[PDB]
Amino acid sequence: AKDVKFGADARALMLQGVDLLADAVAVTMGPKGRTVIIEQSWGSPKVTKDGVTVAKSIDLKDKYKNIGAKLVQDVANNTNEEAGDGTTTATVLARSIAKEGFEKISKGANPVEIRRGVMLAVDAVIAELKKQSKPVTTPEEIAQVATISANGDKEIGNIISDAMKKVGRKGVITVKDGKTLNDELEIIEGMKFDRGYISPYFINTSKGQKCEFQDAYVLLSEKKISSIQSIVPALEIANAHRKPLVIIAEDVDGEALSTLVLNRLKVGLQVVAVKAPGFGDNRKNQLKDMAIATGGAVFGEEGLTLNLEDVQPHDLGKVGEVIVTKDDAMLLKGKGDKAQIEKRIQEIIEQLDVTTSEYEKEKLNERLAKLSDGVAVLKVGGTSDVEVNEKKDRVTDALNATRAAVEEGIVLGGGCALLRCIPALDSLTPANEDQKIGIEIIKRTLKIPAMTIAKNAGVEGSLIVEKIMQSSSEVGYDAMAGDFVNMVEKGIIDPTKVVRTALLDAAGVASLLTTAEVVVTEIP
Amino acid sequence: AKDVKFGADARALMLQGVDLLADAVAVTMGPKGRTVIIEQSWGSPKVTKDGVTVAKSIDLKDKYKNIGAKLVQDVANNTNEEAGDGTTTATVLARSIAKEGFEKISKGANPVEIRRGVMLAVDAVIAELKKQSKPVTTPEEIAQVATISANGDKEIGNIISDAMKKVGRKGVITVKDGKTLNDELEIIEGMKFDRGYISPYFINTSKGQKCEFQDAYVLLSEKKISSIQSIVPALEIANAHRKPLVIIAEDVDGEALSTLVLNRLKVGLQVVAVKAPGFGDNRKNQLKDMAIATGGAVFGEEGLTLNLEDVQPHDLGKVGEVIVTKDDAMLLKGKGDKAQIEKRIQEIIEQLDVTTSEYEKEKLNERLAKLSDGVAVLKVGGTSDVEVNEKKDRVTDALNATRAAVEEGIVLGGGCALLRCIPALDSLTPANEDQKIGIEIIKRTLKIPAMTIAKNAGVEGSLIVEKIMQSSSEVGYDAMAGDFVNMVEKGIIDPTKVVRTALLDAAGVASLLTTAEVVVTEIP
Amino acid sequence: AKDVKFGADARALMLQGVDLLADAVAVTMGPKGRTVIIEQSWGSPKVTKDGVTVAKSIDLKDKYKNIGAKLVQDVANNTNEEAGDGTTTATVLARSIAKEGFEKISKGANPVEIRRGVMLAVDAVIAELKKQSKPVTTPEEIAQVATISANGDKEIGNIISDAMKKVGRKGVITVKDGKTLNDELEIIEGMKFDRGYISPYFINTSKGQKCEFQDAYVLLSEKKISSIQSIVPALEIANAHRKPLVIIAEDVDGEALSTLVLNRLKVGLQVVAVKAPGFGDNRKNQLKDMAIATGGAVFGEEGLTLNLEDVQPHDLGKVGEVIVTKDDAMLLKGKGDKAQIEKRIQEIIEQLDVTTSEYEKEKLNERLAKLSDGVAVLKVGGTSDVEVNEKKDRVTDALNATRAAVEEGIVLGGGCALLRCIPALDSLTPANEDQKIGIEIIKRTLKIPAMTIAKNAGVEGSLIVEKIMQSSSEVGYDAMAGDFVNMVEKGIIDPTKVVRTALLDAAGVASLLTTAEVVVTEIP
Repeated sequence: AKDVKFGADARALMLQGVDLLADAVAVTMGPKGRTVIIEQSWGSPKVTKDGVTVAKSIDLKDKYKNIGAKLVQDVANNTNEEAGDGTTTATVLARSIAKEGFEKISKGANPVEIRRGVMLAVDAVIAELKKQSKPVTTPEEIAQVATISANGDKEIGNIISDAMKKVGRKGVITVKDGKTLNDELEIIEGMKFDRGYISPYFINTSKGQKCEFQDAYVLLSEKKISSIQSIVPALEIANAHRKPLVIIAEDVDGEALSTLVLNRLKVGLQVVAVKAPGFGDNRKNQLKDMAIATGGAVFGEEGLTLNLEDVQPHDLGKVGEVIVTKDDAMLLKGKGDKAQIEKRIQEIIEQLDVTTSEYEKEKLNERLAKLSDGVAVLKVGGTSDVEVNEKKDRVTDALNATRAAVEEGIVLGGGCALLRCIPALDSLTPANEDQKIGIEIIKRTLKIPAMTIAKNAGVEGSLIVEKIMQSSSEVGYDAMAGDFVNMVEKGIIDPTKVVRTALLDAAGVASLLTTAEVVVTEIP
Repeated sequence: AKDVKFGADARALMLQGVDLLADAVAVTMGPKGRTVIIEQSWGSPKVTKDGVTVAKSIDLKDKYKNIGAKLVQDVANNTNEEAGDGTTTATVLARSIAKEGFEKISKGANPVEIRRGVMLAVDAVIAELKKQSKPVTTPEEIAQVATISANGDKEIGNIISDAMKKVGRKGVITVKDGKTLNDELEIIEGMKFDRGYISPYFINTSKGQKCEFQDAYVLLSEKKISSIQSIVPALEIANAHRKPLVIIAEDVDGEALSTLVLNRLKVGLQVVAVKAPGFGDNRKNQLKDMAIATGGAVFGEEGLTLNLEDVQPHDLGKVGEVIVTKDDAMLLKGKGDKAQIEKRIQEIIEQLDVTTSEYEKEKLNERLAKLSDGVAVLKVGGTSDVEVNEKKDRVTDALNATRAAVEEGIVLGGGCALLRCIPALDSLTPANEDQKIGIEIIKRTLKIPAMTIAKNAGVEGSLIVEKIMQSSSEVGYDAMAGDFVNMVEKGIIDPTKVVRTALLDAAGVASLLTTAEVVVTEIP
Repeated sequence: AKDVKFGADARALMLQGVDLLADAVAVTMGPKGRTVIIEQSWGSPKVTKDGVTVAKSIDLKDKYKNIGAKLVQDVANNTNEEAGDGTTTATVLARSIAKEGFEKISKGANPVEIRRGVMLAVDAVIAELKKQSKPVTTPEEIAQVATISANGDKEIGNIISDAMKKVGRKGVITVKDGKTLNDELEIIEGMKFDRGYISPYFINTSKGQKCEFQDAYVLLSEKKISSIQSIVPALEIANAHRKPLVIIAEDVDGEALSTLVLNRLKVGLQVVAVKAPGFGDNRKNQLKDMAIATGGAVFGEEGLTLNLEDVQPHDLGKVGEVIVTKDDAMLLKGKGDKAQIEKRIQEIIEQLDVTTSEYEKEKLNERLAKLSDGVAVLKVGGTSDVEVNEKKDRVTDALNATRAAVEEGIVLGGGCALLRCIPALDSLTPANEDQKIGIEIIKRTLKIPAMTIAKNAGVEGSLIVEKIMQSSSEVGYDAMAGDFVNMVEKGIIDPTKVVRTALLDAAGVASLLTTAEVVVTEIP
């Protein structure tokens, strides 16, 4: 029996929910963070200090307060999916925009013009941020940024920069445990394609939300798997060939989905279920390209009249491991046959010399790359399944941060970037009156991240923000030390992609909370 | 133990229920709509901005308030079934008539004469609307209306107008995903008949409430399927011929209904269950016409002594796909044999030259069309299962809007059409006194849609309505821009069929709520 | 633990229950009726406007109020079973007699003399009504009454009068769907006998509370079916001959009853269970007459030594369809052999020439008719399973109304008949004092139907009744128009059978409520 609450009532309750969540996440922000003890049903309390687990763990009771929390959770954690940082920045900015917006609307404003002005200011700030971003291109500044991302370490930074030089920034790098003492890298052959899970229960290792495997044979199709009878002679050669074979054909027609959850969940099957890597004419070429690289053929609809129903283990595919993340898949160590690989590379490099549109050119260049070059596996060693299993996580975080930095440059860390985007954009023209109110709201919640990063350390945040504002254009407060230092000298930076994405998601979700206009909730 | 409430008590409670529903739907009306966050039991909140999902999602608790909501839900959503728009307009008009009617009756009126006067005014307004409707016939204005319906887009408008020119307005157009980049159309052979689901669980794809399939063989009868023993040798050649065969004979005698729900629901059968396309002598001819077009014969009662009990896969039917909507069915790609098709077309075109009544003439001309012409499948491409799967929905909405416009013309959009039907019809003669009260009620709730479309944008609705009323006969307010512009110039239109249908359904359901006269409800 | 309430307490509570029911049914009375929204557990509200469904749907909670409602429900709805109309008139008259009776008894009266006087007045009014009834005999006035019963329609009236002329008023007429456009009639061979259901779960089509079938073979006995072992070799030739054979022998000995509910309910058997058509010596002749007409023989106890235990499909019976209503059964299309039919007709017409008593004469004349003449099936067509399936219901209602009118004539409609029986019968002699009180009660609740039919339309009922009372002897108010018109001219009539039956049932149930004298009810 749905319960329906109109206008400012629903907005007030949703804002209380998001207020609780942002209170509990803004604590663990900055370098001088703070612990937060999230109790666990069975076991010891988890003592964490990062803003993603706190947010995932909070979920209130009142249903108009759980909506406020759930909206920001979804938006911020999808920014986290996009790249790793700023799930806290997004949440705190969203709360600070939504609360001030609700306050101004309660004084008789127009919650369409408020949104219009806020989005005007947000787009202006994104432009100014891209104007102030300092890029990172040369393989030396790449090393410097990798070192800074790895908390001053040099070996991790050196190895990351070395791999980036070896495989090109727009390449593939993966991290694996090393059966040695010190770390090394070894370019191998293989590729990855941007298709992920179809079911969150398909994962193999509950650690890290991933699904890892080992040596396997491949089988692909250009047509959707329409039945489970098409999959009965699929696990047939699975246990009958000592290889957990791989099938990545196309979307499985629902029945196979629940069927395979039944036949792996609590049973433990070892096949794969990933979608098709592209669309249309290029997708068929990519399916046959994976087939030719690994050894087999596409079992769809073709002129050779091949069909997957027959269990043919003949020449499926020589792969290494398959690692299906949430939104990516990686086929490693493909050594089907040497002739076909160089042959297809020749074919692609020939068809490149055809002077076609800037869509087909790039869409075939991607196949060229995926078949010519290869991943750069990063074997990280240690003394220990603690030393290694920790240095792996640290180097993975450093790799993600430096790769996110490479694209859009870097800006001042510590939440001072938006603090520099403030003073440039008092040059906005507000049409209405409430557009100016939206601009004021953004100009007031632009110095929230720096304020909370300072207040977590302990010094009063207003004084620090004012000092930074009246400081130079490169001197920003440093919470780890306690004095205002620099960007180039002190080396505390944030990739621009993270700052921009956090600002965009905060603006979007705060607007959706500032003009709600009945919410409808079920009665408990 | 039924609970019984008499007279104005039941009407008051039902009106409170409809007041809540119309409050929650009138928010999302017009171009400058508003979000509404309908929470979901398992998952994230759904943030919607259209008035159909809100209405379907609301259902109250008090049983005399749930009736008020349920009546308007049913009526408005069947207008939505009839054509796509104005489920919000109907609901808001119905609430505005019912509330004012209850108020006038509470001052000692006669709730039969009130209804009589209201229906007088409604019929007058329908007449005036048809008087002011501007038709769309020439293939250029068709393109203009298609573009306007597709939000200014030209390629979608051009393709819609092109298909309409190719297949004739009173033809068949369908939309399918395109395995390419840009869109195209390809007239194929096939037809559709106006028979739908017999069970809402027969659907295949839960998306869009449809039941799609692929290549199949056909089998039809002129006599009802009286048993399930008649259907035991029906799925026999289903799994034994690799074609999910099609059976559209006549109504299945109940036992087969629940049986097939048991044998597909949680099992997954792939046959069809659609009724007969017509009535009597013509229906037999149509059944045999589908049979001759596809390849087989009608398995009913005839002189050739054929019966469906024998599993004869001999010459059933060469069809393409079958797509059973809620209230329509479409048999595509019929290539049974070339001789029989042209032969039967010759037979029909010969029997046309017989000078019969204007019933048999049209009833045979429909068969002539369904066998001579064919559908115009619209292959829409894109870059992507997001680009395509979105452009498909946009082009489907544009197609429905332009087809609904073709029939009865177009009128001024933005809810100004009824605002133009007001001033013409102060020339009504009310017999009683309460007939004049009904006329006043309609003349006051005729400018509700424009008022709410303006108030959603934000400007006070009374001033806008008054300005429009004292404006010209073609200048209407435009909420997307904010200034009064036009109909021909600005290009904001509403098909007449939608406005008229919304008005009729509002009048009907509001009358039924204005003279309720005990309602009987179960005790919880 | 029974709860026992004595005297005026139980009568007061039962009267409150009947007051609620009559309030809710009296609303939907007359031509200008009123809707009543009876909610349904699963689905949309049912918006009805007839007084039978309202009454069947009401059932209160308090057990001394549910008895008051249940008594009038039973009595009125059995009048409805007898003929179709006046389930509302009976209920309203019963409430108006019982309430006034309770009021007079509460002033110290004698609730035996009250009943005596009331029944005196009721019998007087029945006599006066039969005195004023105008018969309908000639085949032209039959057509006029059929047209009036079909709401002015002429084709329905013409077809009804035509069938009545063809088959004789005391004949058989049935209505079936027509596989054509316009309607027609076709006298066929067959008969019906007055025996119905033995179990309300034996029905086949839940629509209309009937049990319809198709071609079948017959088997009858003169002795009761004493076992289910006698029925094991009965469904044997049921599925083994492709005919759902018919067995109408005699009452089945209980075990077969629950057994056949088990073997059809949720299973779906297709045999029949109807009792014997008569009593004794004539019943045996009728059983063998059905046997000779259809083809077989009676499987009871005889000189030929035949018994049903053997499965003999030899010469059972050539029937058409069997349609078992609640209290009737119809065996259609009997073509066993031509010789035996005319032979038995000759035998009956010979034994007619024997000059016997006026009991055997009629009891054999009925067999003569059932074997010589036949039903007149009425094939009604339409454009459509809506046009037909509605015209069928309209023609069925018209047929029932005209047949009920043929027997006892017709009187003024609109509830003015009793209003004409009032003034004639102030010439009654009351013995006691309370007999005069009963007479006054009837003379005051005789003008209740006209008053409520007027008040439903809207004009104050007292003025209309007084105007009619001081009007002529043929001018009665007309609610559809609004002016006093006529009986012969305006053509608004009610069959006398309905008025008389409604009055009798109202009197009976009101008396039973006016002298209750403890009721005993279970504790919840």
